[PDB]
Amino acid sequence: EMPQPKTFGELKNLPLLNTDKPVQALMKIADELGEIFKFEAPGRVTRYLSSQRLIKEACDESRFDKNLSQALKFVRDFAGDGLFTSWTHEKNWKKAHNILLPSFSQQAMKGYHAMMVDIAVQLVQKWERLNADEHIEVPEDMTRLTLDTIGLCGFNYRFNSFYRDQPHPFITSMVRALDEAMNKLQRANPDDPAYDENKRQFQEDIKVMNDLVDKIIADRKASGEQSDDLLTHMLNGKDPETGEPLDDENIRYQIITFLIAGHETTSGLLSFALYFLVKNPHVLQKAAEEAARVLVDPVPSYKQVKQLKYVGMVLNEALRLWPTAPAFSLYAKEDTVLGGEYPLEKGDELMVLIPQLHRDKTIWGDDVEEFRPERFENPSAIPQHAFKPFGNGQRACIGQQFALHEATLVLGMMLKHFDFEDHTNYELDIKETLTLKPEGFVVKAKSKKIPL
Amino acid sequence: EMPQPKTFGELKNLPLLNTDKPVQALMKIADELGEIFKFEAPGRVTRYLSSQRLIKEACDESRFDKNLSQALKFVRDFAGDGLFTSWTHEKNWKKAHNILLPSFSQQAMKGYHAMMVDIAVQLVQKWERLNADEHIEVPEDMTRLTLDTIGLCGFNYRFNSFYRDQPHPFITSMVRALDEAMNKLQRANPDDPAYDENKRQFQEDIKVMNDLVDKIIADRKASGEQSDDLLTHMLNGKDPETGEPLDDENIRYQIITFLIAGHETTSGLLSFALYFLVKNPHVLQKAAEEAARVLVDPVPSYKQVKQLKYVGMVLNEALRLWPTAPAFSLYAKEDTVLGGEYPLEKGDELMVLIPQLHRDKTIWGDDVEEFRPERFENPSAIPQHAFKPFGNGQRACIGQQFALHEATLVLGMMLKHFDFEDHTNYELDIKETLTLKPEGFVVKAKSKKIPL
Amino acid sequence: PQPKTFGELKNLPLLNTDKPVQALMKIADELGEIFKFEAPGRVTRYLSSQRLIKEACDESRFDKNLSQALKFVRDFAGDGLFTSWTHEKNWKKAHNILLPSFSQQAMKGYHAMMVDIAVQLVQKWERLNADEHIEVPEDMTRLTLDTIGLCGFNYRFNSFYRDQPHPFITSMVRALDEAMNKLQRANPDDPAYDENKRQFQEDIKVMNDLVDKIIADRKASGEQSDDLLTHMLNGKDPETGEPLDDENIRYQIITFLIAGHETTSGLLSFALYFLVKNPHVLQKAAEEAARVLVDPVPSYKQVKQLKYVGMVLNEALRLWPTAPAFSLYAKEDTVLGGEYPLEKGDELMVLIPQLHRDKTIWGDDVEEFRPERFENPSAIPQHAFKPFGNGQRACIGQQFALHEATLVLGMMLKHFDFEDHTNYELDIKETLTLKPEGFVVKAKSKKIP
Amino acid sequence: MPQPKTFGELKNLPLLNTDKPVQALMKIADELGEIFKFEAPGRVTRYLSSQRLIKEACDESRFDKNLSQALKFVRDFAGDGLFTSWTHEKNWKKAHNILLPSFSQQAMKGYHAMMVDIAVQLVQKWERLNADEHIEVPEDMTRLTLDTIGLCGFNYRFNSFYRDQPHPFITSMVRALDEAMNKLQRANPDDPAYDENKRQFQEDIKVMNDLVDKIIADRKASGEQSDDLLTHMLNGKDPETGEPLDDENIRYQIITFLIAGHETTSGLLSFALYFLVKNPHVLQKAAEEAARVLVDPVPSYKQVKQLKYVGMVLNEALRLWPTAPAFSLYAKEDTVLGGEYPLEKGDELMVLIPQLHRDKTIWGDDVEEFRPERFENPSAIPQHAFKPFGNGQRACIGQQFALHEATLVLGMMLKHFDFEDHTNYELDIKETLTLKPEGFVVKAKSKKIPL
Ligand code: MNH
Ligand code: MNH
Ligand code: MNH
Ligand code: MNH
Repeated sequence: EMPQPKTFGELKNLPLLNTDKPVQALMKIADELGEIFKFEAPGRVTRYLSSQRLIKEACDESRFDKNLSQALKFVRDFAGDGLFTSWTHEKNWKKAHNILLPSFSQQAMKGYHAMMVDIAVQLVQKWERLNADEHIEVPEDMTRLTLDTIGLCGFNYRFNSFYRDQPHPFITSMVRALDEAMNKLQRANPDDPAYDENKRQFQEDIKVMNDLVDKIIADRKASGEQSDDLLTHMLNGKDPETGEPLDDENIRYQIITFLIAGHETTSGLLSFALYFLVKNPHVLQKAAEEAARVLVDPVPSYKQVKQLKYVGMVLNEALRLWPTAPAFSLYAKEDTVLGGEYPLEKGDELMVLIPQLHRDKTIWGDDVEEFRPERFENPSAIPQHAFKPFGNGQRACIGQQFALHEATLVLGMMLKHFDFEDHTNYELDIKETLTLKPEGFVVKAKSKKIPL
Repeated sequence: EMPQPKTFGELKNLPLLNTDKPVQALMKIADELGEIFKFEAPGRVTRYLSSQRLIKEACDESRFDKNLSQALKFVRDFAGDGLFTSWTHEKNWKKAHNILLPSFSQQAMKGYHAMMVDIAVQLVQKWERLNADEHIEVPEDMTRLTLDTIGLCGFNYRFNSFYRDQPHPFITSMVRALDEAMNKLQRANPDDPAYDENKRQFQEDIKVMNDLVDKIIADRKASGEQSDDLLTHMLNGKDPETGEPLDDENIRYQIITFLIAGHETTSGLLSFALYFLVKNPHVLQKAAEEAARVLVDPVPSYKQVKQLKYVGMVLNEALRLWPTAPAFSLYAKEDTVLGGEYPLEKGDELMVLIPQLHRDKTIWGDDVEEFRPERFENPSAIPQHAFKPFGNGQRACIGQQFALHEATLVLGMMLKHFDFEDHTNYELDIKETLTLKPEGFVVKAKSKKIPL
Repeated sequence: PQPKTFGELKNLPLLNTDKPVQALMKIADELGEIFKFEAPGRVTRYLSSQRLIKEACDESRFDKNLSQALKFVRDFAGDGLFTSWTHEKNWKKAHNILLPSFSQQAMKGYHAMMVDIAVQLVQKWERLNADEHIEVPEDMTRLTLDTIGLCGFNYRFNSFYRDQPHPFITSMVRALDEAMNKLQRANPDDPAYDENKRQFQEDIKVMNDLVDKIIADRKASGEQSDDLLTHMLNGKDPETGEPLDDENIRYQIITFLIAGHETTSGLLSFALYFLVKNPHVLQKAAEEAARVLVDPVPSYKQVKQLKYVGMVLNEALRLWPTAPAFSLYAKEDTVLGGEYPLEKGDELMVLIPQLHRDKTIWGDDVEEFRPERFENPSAIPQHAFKPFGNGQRACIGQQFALHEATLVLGMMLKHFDFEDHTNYELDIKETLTLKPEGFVVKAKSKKIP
Repeated sequence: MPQPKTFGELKNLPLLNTDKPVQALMKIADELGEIFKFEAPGRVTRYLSSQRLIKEACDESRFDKNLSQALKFVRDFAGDGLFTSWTHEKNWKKAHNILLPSFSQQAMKGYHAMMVDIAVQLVQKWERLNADEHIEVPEDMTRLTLDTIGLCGFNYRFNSFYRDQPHPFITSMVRALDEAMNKLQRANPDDPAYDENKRQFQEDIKVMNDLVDKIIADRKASGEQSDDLLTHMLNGKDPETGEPLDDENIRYQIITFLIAGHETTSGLLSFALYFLVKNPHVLQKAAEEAARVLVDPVPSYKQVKQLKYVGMVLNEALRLWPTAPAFSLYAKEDTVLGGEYPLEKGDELMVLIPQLHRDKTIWGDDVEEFRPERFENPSAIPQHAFKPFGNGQRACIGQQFALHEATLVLGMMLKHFDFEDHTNYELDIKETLTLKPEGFVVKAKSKKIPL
């Protein structure tokens, strides 16, 4: 027995998620019913933890294990058995994990950084070419940056998203697919032909995505191959344990997975970091100073971008306030007892609200809402289990260091070359396409005319 | 004692079966473990056999009988009392064997061949009517051909599967059900919330298959009948021993088993044979000559298939390297010692790795991986029980001559009417749905301008 | 004479239905021979009476006018023969180039590829289960689209190998549906229509892309096929002395693809409907196909010899045309009908379906269908039967559409009987062209070659 | 006086009805001869095809610039800009004396640094292509040329490479030019057959004018310490009048320069590259010269001026296919032209540049072969023989502006790429008042040289 929102007859607790912002509404519900409230759609039942005292127990890997949320299962139609959408028990998870983790080591990050240059630059000089009347769309440009970055770094493919003014075809099809997956949780009945058009769209969109994967495999095969991208490790790499590589199906699924998960979250992070820095003009200066004093060169090396640090505080704080991956699901291997008086049968599903967890007064204090980059000056103070926006344990985000290195590079370059002034009095708008992203975020940045 | 693979505690070997390719994992395991290796899962034990000298004893009709594999047991729900899934100490198996065996014969093959041509003509016309730029998905189009062949010949129903862009609903549902069979074997815990979703799906898919069979009986019921056919021999066919016709409820099961087992195996065989013919030019040239000399008339005759010698040799060699039916299971009918080294209590289950059996270097020479049809120039020279791709004894594929007849006829016409080009130097990737088929195998086939 | 006016939006709200042309039919039966359909920013007059229509088509003072629908179609059809004025340079030029391709001898040239596609359709209907029923409009679009692809551009769409509609058809119906939806929109600058534009552009690219595919397929092949494409690429108009530039030819490929599949599929669908509804009428068509064509595959001469089916097709066009209307404008200022002055540039809309239902010229039983009514074509006065347009602007692919209809229909009727088990109630789906919706029939073969 | 076939009451206007008026007139010039008379309803024009007869046409004493019918239709949006201005117009002398000096070869050095930036974008877009992709040469050259002229002269960045489709200005301008050319081939414009064009046409002007609004607002708002064509216009007091230009004429000049200064130049680059790829030895010589002369990552002005053979190839491409298809003049009083042809006052005189180079009397025979060796020494070419940039004071003011970037950009390309004519392109030419090869595509594999 647990508090739960009102039950609508045979439809149960499902129809409360009937809005464009389902994840954002679950926070408002959690503040009411408490740290956990049971949620019950037809058949499926979940529980949403909002306080660390219980989330820490859910995160013990011997007790509980990552579960695919009702949304991630719908994602499986194009993501397949990739790292994000594969069960930990499917041999593909551990196989691909051990195969692809070497690509995110410290030594491979140095090789990726020079490729990150191309696209961070490729954003900076785009903004240097803009005239005084034009405002710049931060989410739309951050998505371009991040997608180009993951393409060129991990798959040696240039999306050239800055050379198109409207989103890349892959981006439109992907947002359609994620929007559809979020809308499928909605549908009391997805079986009715009333959504048949959606199905026709899904395959269609997937086509585009799949087609792009073809372009990434077709070129490298015929390409002059002198690079060790993530793609070479997918095609030619072998698993230490299995002893055998990935099958074609899972290779394509991993390519799709990394495109989506490598650009969406990171672009949302850059957009939120800006929103809070542009909203608070008094946080910029130090950071700016930092870049200017930390970057002796206009184009930096991995030692220089590793030497900059305060950007880490600024950026980490955006995820603490608004993580671009809002939640993850877990399940119970055995009939353990959670948080004291909570007992769970085998396979009971558990969701955790990363934003609401991070929005806990006991650990972070009463002033949770405040955007404070101060908190992260020390890594040691916060308990490990309280704050984690990249997942938990072995199922934590595999490309965390990649994401953060890219984000600091881009954000610090922005603050180094430009002066940002909020000229739109933006009201907060958080679009949910399986992920959290500021919607309509528009700012303009007067250049600092700093040469290369 | 008996070697065995790595057991993770309670679940023992069972967690190994999760991979997309279980049979290939077992082949890898057999390469290291040896002739035979034990394989114990919670609640089930089976010993996998890879050396021919053990296979010859396991195959003896007076030594070991057929046992239902763990996956075949789950297959029963749609297939059931059909011979492939029926027991040997089963009533319906004996009745159906005695009365459906006469439906396969020289006279029978003659009955089916004229109608086979039609479907093969649909295939040839589709590939002839493709534009120059287009390419052919061999396994997909082979399943397309095989369904229509078996349907039109043995059930007087045209699936019209060639007129469909996507796979037939029967194909989708059948593949998905086989998915659950395999994936629930590999499953540790039988009950869990999540599986219910799966469970739902598998009620759905099955129904489609059921629904489809309802047409064959209904269609023939309404339309004209009394034209010697498998479906006739099921409706009006009578048991010589008991003077009894088949149970209608059991006739439908027969239809399921035949539809399923008549395409997947033959289509996988055709795809594999075309693949191996593509990797070696000379082995094609010889067969392209054979098809021309043996088949002069535009439509192949019932005699002209038997006149083709090299086509059958190519098919048998391709079936040797990758037998489309990967394994069969057998239980001991009385207490025996296998090989004189391993004692087995009666009823113990042994699985047989057919592809690993064909790779035994002692019998097939020390170049087993080499694909040369010439091995089957004198098929009499092959040792006894060394080559059993279709099965063993009474329990082995009543329509194996139909398998060979359709596959030889089709492949003869394919090599006659077309020129095959490989644009990707395809990386061999084997997708397993309890049956082996190449995945991603695409070639182009230029026209040779031959009539009808 | 004018229908009801709503605000400054004039009578535009009256066309805000699924089937605008049907509403117009009601309105001229209500308001008489002619009526002015005023709209915000565009004014035209709909004409339904043979007495005025026959006068309207004389090219002395009349020239073809692009209707609003054709103006919107110009975004993808462009400068092609269908969406260009007679004054426009590419109409005269490319029409002189492509007109030799529609000669009866050239028609013989098309006959063979047409027979390939027709036998493909007859096959799909010969592989029919007893359970299966055919969707006539959906399969007929396949027949006509593959026919034009193969015969005019030597490109096999393989539409019959697709139970789902071809990507070209999906994108094209979205674009044409948008052309129809842009008429009823009160204001086009609304931001809520921005999405509608994207898919529209999306819909266009598909079409364009497929067009480009054809040009690639032709470039690398044995160059031995005489069709529309070889003519457009290399042909030269004697007076102009020049071939078509690269940008025009793409518009011509799009133009012909659309105009060859949609209107023709409509004709054969409606003709099958009418044959189904009247058993005797249909008996004669099957019987004439049997007597006149003995060969397994029709000969060109045998297609031309068929005349009952020609009556059936012309009479189906009479009751229901597939091109619903054509628009003309006054070359110079003139007066029509004696009671109406018309300044230069005032445009008229000749409504083909009501024109065919003029009681004076065709008798009172205009609603009643009978191919026997076309037993003497010269007996019928001039411009009584104008479903193909006026003068030079009349359909350049008249004989191609008629040859396909006659040939294919003869094959269908000779090969088996047709049975409307569904007793389908005629619902005409309007997408710039008149096409029935949901018309499904079962035809059990006569087992002949 | 030789005339082509008068089809009917419409004089011989149906002769230009084909979309390629210049190509048809060029065939007609081969057949009819050195001069032929072409008359439309209400106007008569003379098309000259011979250098000896054009020689008298060149003299300013008897002939001065007259706006052609096409240019007169262009004037609607172009206004009294330098291109569509009369010589006997108060704004021509003003804007000429004020803007003639801005194209100085010494003023070119200030342009160079911004002129290489847009070329950096071109080379980058090509370098950053994936192997499966190809370059639309004219479509990308138009982006380069538009950004080049806009940035160098008006300090405005169109960012044409950042838009996958052509710029809004480009589409509206192409429709305006196509419209002005279309109005040429009309017996009577009054009828409402293409009165619809009149809304569309006017619509286009808005866009262009509206875009020009932005170019006035970005210069005033932000600080503008930039010397350029627009800065010269903004202040720009004429010495003769003693008075600056008014904003009636300022916007007209901005529009005039944008259109006339990217269209023709992108056409030139495309033509020259097509010729280079069709002729491998000429290419190889020019590409190796580009390697020798350009030793810096960012080229230097002196290096662009040093390239003689790149300019020679550009001049040969211009000679064969001049981007400006024709220029027209008017006569002073009565004079005898050629000795066989007399003319009254104000008689129209339109020079057909492409056919001028085709006549044997100068370049000898083999006029159609692309041989960039005809410009070895500039002096041996007869003076008055080669006039692709106009005549006299009505010669192109941008001759200095066009060639520099043309030598620069082209040079840069030859330095960083190897070009392959995979399509084996069959030549097709489009003339929206300016000649450019339509649909010409190549693949460009990089030389991996840094910038
Ligand atoms: C912003 C940055 C960012 C955030 C907030 C982020 C958040 C997450 C969260 C939360 C999870 C756990 C999901 C779950 O249901 O348990 C997760 C898993 C994952 N993430 Mn990421 N992630 C990236 C950047 C981020 N990830 C980037 C960049 C990549 C690609 C290079 C990436 C690739 C993954 C993959 C792959 C997984 C799945 C890992 C696994 O299951 O083994 N990521
Ligand atoms: C390639 C072609 C092909 C292969 C490799 C093939 C493989 C097999 C194998 C192996 C067995 C025995 C399984 C076991 O556990 O002992 C078997 C039995 C069977 N097969 Mn088939 N089989 C076909 C073609 C093949 N079969 C075709 C074609 C049909 C139908 C027309 C068919 C119908 C059967 C039936 C029915 C059985 C059951 C025989 C029995 O149990 O009495 N088939
Ligand atoms: C049913 C068959 C059928 C009908 C009713 C039909 C109706 C018309 C009508 C009506 C017009 C012109 C009326 C106007 O003034 O705008 C017209 C013009 C045209 N049609 Mn067709 N048309 C076809 C079949 C038909 N067309 C077929 C088939 C093709 C292609 C092969 C085709 C290609 C055209 C073209 C092209 C034009 C424009 C030619 C021109 O006006 O110069 N077609
Ligand atoms: C190669 C490229 C190129 C060619 C072949 C070219 C050709 C011409 C020709 C011919 C004329 C004369 C037209 C006539 O009717 O008299 C002319 C006039 C002109 N052109 Mn430019 N021109 C440019 C590049 C060219 N122009 C560029 C670049 C600019 C702008 C920077 C430019 C700006 C003009 C202007 C302005 C005029 C009008 C000068 C005048 O008559 O006052 N130009």
